[PDB]
Amino acid sequence: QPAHLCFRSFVEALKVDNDLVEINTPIDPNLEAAAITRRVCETNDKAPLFNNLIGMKNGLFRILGAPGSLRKSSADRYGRLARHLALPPTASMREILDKMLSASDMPPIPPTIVPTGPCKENSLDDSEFDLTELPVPLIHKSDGGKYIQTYGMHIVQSPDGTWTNWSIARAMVHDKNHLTGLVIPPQHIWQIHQMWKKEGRSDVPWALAFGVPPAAIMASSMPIPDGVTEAGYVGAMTGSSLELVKCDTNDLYVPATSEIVLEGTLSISETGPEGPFGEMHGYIFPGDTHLGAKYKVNRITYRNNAIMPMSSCGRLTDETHTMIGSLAAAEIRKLCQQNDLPITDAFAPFESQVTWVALRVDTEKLRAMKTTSEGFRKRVGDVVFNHKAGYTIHRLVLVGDDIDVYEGKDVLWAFSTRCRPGMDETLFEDVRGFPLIPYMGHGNGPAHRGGKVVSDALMPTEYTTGRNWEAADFNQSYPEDLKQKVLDNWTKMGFS
Amino acid sequence: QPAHLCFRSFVEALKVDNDLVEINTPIDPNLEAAAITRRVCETNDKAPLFNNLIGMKNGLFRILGAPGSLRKSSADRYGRLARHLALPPTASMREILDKMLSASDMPPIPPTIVPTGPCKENSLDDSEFDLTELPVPLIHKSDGGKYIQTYGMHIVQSPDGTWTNWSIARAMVHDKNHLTGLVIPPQHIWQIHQMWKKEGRSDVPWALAFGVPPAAIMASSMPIPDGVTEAGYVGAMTGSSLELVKCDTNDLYVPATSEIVLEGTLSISETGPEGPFGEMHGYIFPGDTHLGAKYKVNRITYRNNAIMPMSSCGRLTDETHTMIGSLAAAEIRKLCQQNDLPITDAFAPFESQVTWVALRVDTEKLRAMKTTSEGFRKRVGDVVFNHKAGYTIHRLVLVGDDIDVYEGKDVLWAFSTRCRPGMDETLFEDVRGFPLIPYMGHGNGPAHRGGKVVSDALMPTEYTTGRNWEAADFNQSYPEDLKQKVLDNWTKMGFS
Ligand SMILES: Cc1cc2c3c(c1C)C(C)(C)CC=[N+]3c1c([nH]c(=O)[nH]c1=O)N2C[C@H](O)[C@H](O)[C@H](O)COP(=O)(O)O
Ligand SMILES: Cc1cc2c3c(c1C)C(C)(C)CC=[N+]3c1c([nH]c(=O)[nH]c1=O)N2C[C@H](O)[C@H](O)[C@H](O)COP(=O)(O)O
Ligand SMILES: C=Cc1ccc(O)c(OC)c1
Ligand SMILES: C=Cc1ccc(O)c(OC)c1
Ligand SMILES: C=Cc1ccc(O)c(OC)c1
Ligand SMILES: C=Cc1ccc(O)c(OC)c1
Ligand SMILES: [K+]
Ligand SMILES: [K+]
Ligand SMILES: [K+]
Ligand SMILES: [K+]
Ligand SMILES: [Mn+2]
Ligand SMILES: [Mn+2]
Repeated sequence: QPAHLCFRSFVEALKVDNDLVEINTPIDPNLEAAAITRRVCETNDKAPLFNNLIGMKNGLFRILGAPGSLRKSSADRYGRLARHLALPPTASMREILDKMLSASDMPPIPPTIVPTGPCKENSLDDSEFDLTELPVPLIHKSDGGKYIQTYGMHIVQSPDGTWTNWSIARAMVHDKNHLTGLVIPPQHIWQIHQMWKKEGRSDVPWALAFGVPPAAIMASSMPIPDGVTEAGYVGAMTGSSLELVKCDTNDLYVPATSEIVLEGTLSISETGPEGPFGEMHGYIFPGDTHLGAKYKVNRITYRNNAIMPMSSCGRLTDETHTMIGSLAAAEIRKLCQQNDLPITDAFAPFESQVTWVALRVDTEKLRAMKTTSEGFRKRVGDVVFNHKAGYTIHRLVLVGDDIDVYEGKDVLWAFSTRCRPGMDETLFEDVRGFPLIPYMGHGNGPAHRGGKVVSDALMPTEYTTGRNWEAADFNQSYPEDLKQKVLDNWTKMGFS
Repeated sequence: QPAHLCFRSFVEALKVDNDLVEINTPIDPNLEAAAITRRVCETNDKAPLFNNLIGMKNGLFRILGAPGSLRKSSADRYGRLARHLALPPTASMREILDKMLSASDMPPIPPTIVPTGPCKENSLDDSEFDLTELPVPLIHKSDGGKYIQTYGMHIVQSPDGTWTNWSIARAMVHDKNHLTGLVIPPQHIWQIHQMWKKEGRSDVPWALAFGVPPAAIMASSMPIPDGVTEAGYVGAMTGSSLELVKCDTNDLYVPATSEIVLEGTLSISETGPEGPFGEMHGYIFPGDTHLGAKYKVNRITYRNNAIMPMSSCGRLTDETHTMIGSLAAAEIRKLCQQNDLPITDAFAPFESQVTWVALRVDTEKLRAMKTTSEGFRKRVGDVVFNHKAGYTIHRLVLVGDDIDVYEGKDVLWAFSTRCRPGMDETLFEDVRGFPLIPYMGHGNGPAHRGGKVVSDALMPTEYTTGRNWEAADFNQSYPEDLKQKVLDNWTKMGFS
């Protein structure tokens, strides 16, 4: 099966790409696997495949770290993400994001039910497994539990059956047959959970599938609209109907080639201790445990020689930057355009810890609007900060056509030089805030409200008559013929 | 003579360091010299020495570009600056800045008058030179003149004789015997000029010396206090009295080994067209010419085979970043400490286009102050933004002890994650602003007032009981023995 449709094939692809290190000697899931993966992510090294994990038994499990992290070279920097999507390994971020958005103006392609698949090769009933006995990793030394779930897909369905959501939300082992995790607004797992809670009759049927089709884990990480079934979006994106098999103990459907599947329920009444966890912004607050959602596991099914993907998240650069930030930016770009805003491109700079999004403006269209900075900033911020796709983002930076938003150096240059602090900014205190940013949940103000800003790095004439400067750089401050002469004589003269 | 005391020896040092490219074929001062230098600065390449400049005659002049720019390797990144100061080429920014501050608690060492020096080897009187005939460079294609003065030292003295100031301020050729340039508040050349204007009796005696002792051009670029004669500060810093010779046509004193010396007057009454110029923030606004100060040149003296240093300034990284920003940061650090603020380190991130300064706080001392963010931010901003050393800086970022302010990635991480927009910031609208930043002089508000901010990236407990997190990074999230094992097995396992 193709790499984008089958996680086991994706691992093969990374090998072929010389983007995998297989470690066949014993590695401890207590910190060691995650420490190696952390170093990989901080250095953009090859993805680690831990084939000999201390405590692996009943055939559960090997670990792949850094599945969505960056490669060292500029030419294939985003190659691991490209391999989730059937794209060439040299694909740009713009091409990746365009692929992820493509299904938003296509009919869904619903999944196809098949009678079995690799994920049924082995099973353990509720007398046979113990989650505390599996080689679940301790990812950061101060974590409040062993985080089994960092790169699987939670599957829940609305009570009426009309929306089945696929998403990534963290979860850790509670005891032999339960997990605790985050289920928080405005996320779709929360929205669905609230539907079940209001009905009040039963716990939520649930499954958690690890090592799903790579195209599916990408949509799982993206804030596509409310009420949209990810399976149909991924079908449209890939041009093919995804093959799903029914769970054994409930009527949910999981990808046929899933590495590992947990079946059970998400409680509408029970909670348990969850966290702390070393998170996307680069921090852990030791001891900050709070009550989280509680999951009961009834059954495990899995492939022969199952592989568990793992994100060792924190400081730059890992899946929480490359996927959470970029995919939110993509959805924001679309949102803006659908609201008649002249936004061509959006990206969450990694340098901002993916807390900013830079919005590139078609300034010809802006000029025709005959507006001002104050008005335009307010409009943009009301659209984005009142929408779920804006949830994680606390600063929007508006830039004109000369800036490549996918280049952090250029966004930083424009922000620092074109946006006057205070005057060229609008603060938003009555919007939903993202509590995981330290200055929110551990800060001086309300954890869940405010702390957002639109920073206008458009210069005045960009609203009126057009750009009135040239950059003082090699590109813009010298005529073409001179530039080319310099380049052509560069190494002759003695330069590198 | 040592490299730090003699510009001709400094050029030799760069050669020996394999940090110089000598170009002996003809190079045009109309854009070509500056284009090559621009590319050098954008790539951190070796400094260019143009030995065969089209239009060089009466022995005037060769050009050295990029005298204070960065080298490619991390180990000697600041080596060119180190060579201005007798420091090892691996010197850190902290050691450079400490050397530049060292004279601030030493007695001055006044200069020594000597009867002649290399700068007297040749002369041209006012019937023999024509500034329009010299190979003065056109540095950026849209510049409003040929900027002769980008790395020389203006020398002016108070009417009472008690303060002689050395500083860099730009100037361009007006006609055969005049320059125009910037003379603006709160700069010391302006302060002195105002003294002469109030006396109202004569033009200001002036000299402009190019290719001065490297230690002298560094102090020329630093905002040491009002009323302090740079020659005595540089004497103290270097531990030696600088050797000066009297001008021929006035009673000012210039470094004995100066490459080129202009003698004349700065008018107290006349102005002429000046600019535009491709400036430190990365911009030129074509056509933005304004009236500037006017200089009359009466005499030129110069060394055999004179070399003119040139800054081809603009986008990162050149002398306007490495020297203006870092040296202002140094002076700010001292200022803060002298005002009883618990600041250990300061640096202007290059990523901010040197418009920010990050201030590292001794948080043990902060805790003893039993204060709050609001109070502390106001205190810091009142001290810095009301002082000349703060003039160029529009954002101060307060960070705790874990952050290395000389590492832009780390400052950006702390700013983005620890400072809540609005709430954790104090805006300053009634302070002097820096008009050359585009969002000031070409922005939406007053060019000369306001637009400043203190951004507090201290977390709440840093004021009270101490840091309450660990980073989610390899360094902080894993025990020492594990880290060392990982490192020791890194290349064995198959990583880079
Ligand atoms: C890629 C990715 C996405 C994480 C994530 C991680 C990764 C690796 C982790 C597992 C390492 C740690 C935590 N994360 C959470 C998370 N969203 C959330 O609500 N809680 C989480 O705990 N997300 C983001 C969530 O997937 C996106 O916001 C989706 O838009 C959610 O899908 P939905 O729109 O269908 O709700
Ligand atoms: C290194 C450096 C410093 C420039 C500078 C440049 C460089 C290369 C240029 C030449 C390429 C272009 C312009 N610059 C000006 C300038 N200060 C100023 O008032 N006007 C200028 O035009 N400075 C900064 C000025 O040197 C510092 O602010 C000093 O503190 C001034 O000395 P003072 O404190 O004695 O006034
Ligand atoms: C290396 C790329 C690549 C792409 C898709 C595949 O299915 C694959 O299988 C080994 C490899
Ligand atoms: C906890 C992580 C996290 C990540 C992204 C989200 O959109 C989110 O919404 C509650 C939560
Ligand atoms: C290479 C360093 C260096 C340092 C000081 C000198 O005077 C010098 O003369 C050639 C060279
Ligand atoms: C024009 C440049 C410039 C650079 C630094 C300064 O402190 C300054 O004060 C007026 C001016
Ligand atoms: K999703
Ligand atoms: K602006
Ligand atoms: K000075
Ligand atoms: K703060
Ligand atoms: Mn969804
Ligand atoms: Mn001075």
